[PDB]
Amino acid sequence: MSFKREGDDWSQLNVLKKRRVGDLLASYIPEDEALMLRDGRFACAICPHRPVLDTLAMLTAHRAGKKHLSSLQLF
RNA sequence: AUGCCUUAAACUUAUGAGUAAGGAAAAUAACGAUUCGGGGUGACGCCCGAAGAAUUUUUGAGC
Ligand SMILES: [Zn+2]
Repeated sequence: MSFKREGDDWSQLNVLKKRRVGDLLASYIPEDEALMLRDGRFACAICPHRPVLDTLAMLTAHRAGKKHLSSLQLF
């Protein structure tokens, strides 16, 4: 398996996929807007009640939503 | 972070069937009908019912 690679570890590949999705989506979120918690979750720092969201995919989908946009323009 | 060849590949980016139970967002429905009685609740929530002409000035007691 050294000379030509054999097989693939689909669980670790899925871990890598989660990292690459995270890096991609994170580069479009400015550093003030998102606060990363101790366990790897994310809070929205715009919205006054700080909702906490499990992934960066959910944080991006939240930042699309109308509650966030209304809370955004006040800040 | 170097140019070219058939975007170099006429290669693939897979992840079964169910049981029971939670968390978070998106989306979406409403705002003031006042008091009284009853249901409910630790308490509110909530729910069910009922209802500008009259003594100090400008619409005259004046003739
Ligand atoms: Zn937000």
